[PDB]
Amino acid sequence: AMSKIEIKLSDIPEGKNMAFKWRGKPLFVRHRTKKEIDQEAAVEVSQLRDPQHDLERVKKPEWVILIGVCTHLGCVPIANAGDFGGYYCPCHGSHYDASGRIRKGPAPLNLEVPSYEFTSDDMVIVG
Ligand code: FES
Repeated sequence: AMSKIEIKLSDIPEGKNMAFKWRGKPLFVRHRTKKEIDQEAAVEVSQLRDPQHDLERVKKPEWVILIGVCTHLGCVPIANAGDFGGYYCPCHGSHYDASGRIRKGPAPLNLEVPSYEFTSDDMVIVG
């Protein structure tokens, strides 16, 4: 079983972005704090290059799950870097927020949100 990955949530503490390998690429499972959740909720969406509310990019507010591949040219976004406390792609300087939305730099789109579901309070199944 490699098409779907099952991740134990209790292993990822608040504030941590945990990376896994899925379908040959990085997969990020990040436990967000109340502060991060509220900050993403405060974003004025009409000004975004790729407009989406934070709540249509996550199922549970305290968890953001993203494909760790920069939408510009494919490099790997670095967690807790950049001007928006989200991610930073060093290849050409794209800055993403904690929702994975593109906020500064050349990338054209928000980081991809894969298909996933929570099977219980402790597990999330991606794919
Ligand atoms: S590949 Fe990420 S900014 Fe260019």
